[PDB]
Amino acid sequence: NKLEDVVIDRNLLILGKILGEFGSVMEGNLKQEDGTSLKVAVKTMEFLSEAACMKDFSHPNVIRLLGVCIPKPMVILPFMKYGDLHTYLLYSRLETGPKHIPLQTLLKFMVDIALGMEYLSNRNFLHRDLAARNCMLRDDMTVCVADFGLPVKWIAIESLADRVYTSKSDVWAFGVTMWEIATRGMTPYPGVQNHEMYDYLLHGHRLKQPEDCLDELYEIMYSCWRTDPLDRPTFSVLRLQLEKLLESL
Ligand SMILES: Nc1ncnc2c1ncn2[C@@H]1O[C@H](COP(=O)(O)OP(=O)(O)NP(=O)(O)O)[C@@H](O)[C@H]1O
Ligand SMILES: [Mg+2]
Repeated sequence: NKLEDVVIDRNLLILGKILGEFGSVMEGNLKQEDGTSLKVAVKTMEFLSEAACMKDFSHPNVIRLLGVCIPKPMVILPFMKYGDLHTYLLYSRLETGPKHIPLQTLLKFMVDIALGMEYLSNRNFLHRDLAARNCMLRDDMTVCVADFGLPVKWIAIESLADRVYTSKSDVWAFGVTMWEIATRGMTPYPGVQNHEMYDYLLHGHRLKQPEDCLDELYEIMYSCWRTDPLDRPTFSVLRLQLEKLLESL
């Protein structure tokens, strides 16, 4: 019963336009204890205990859950006016978009996500859906991890092979995300269809090194896709590797 804290009153929520189309995600206004209204995003879909757990997460690189409304469940998240990282990367290759993102900003995006994942990993919370599209830009342009908790080409081999999903599978997905950032938005594995992905990986193939990327960066990405999950580093290792790489630039 005490997990009533996470529940938000339906009349404090005003729903507006669709943002994207399991269920709908909408823009909205949440009335706060402050008297003020906050712009929110609202994803429709036990399940309050996990949401209460997620509500307690508090890190600059992890999206904060505001609460839930219900029997129709909706999760309240802060609206991020700058949107997802994937779209940002792609827009940056176009005029009227952001300017050309230099390597340093790209590496800083990877650090933000790795810090975000280090936090979640320390609390044994699996993300299970990490991709550039589920990484959000704050108003200060720091990145935060989103859409965790509740995509074939972000899924580790052992997880395609069996039902298994660990933090090392999240690590695999972080690797692919790093590649998404390095390539400024390419879909993983050009020329490989989704249904041939398990056989492709089983034969030892991985994402190829982007053209002008440092070997040092590719080394880091690659370590994320080692066949044995135990051979993959932790997020705390990755995080420090990317910090020292960025530092050396
Ligand atoms: N907190 C938020 N603030 C602003 N926009 C958001 C937020 N959360 C999601 N969106 C956007 O709403 C749209 C639909 O969301 P979503 O269902 O997460 O689609 P998606 O990008 O395919 N991610 P997923 O379905 O988790 O793989 C996307 O454009 C999101 O970037
Ligand atoms: Mg998403």
